[PDB]
Amino acid sequence: GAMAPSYRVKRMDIAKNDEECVVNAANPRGLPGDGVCKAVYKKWPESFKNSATPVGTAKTVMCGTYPVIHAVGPNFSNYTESEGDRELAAAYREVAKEVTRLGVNSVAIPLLSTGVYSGGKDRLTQSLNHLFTAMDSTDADVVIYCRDKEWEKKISEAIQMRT
Ligand SMILES: COc1ccc(C(=O)NCC(N)=O)cc1
Ligand SMILES: COc1ccc(C(=O)NCC(N)=O)cc1
Ligand SMILES: [Cl-]
Repeated sequence: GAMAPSYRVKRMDIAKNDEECVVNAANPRGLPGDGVCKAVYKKWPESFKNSATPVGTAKTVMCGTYPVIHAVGPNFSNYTESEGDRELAAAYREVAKEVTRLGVNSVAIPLLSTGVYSGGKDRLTQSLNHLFTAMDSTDADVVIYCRDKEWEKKISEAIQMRT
């Protein structure tokens, strides 16, 4: 584990992370996709061998020795608010289990069920709170990667608020 487990946020490409493993904002089918998923495919294409996994789950595939944890958040276009919220919480709980199993001291993580899986709603607070609920009991350093200036500030404030 990290000596003093922390949360940090950066606004940059998660494919250029400085952590011991990465979480992909994957689709259920292991397709290259667009956005974060496509950046992850371009950087670690070998990690998309049998990466397909259902909504609300996480499936780790090695690229060399670098673990890619494919986490499938619900697409709120398709899910009800109630069912989508349940599946989004579940995906993050599966990420925490994989991060623990891998024995890593750090993980790069994007906010799941945002952007094209958001159903046209700002889900920063909903997604980040489910991330915290799952990761708080882990001792990995967590580095959250985002792609929005207003989000970077809010995530940073939310981290600093808990101390
Ligand atoms: C390729 O990774 C990234 C990483 C971050 C961004 C981003 O912050 N866009 C919004 C802005 N430029 O205000 C875009 C792409
Ligand atoms: C009002 O609807 C939305 C819908 C989606 C977003 C969103 O996820 N932004 C961050 C990103 N990285 O794409 C923000 C607002
Ligand atoms: Cl997404």
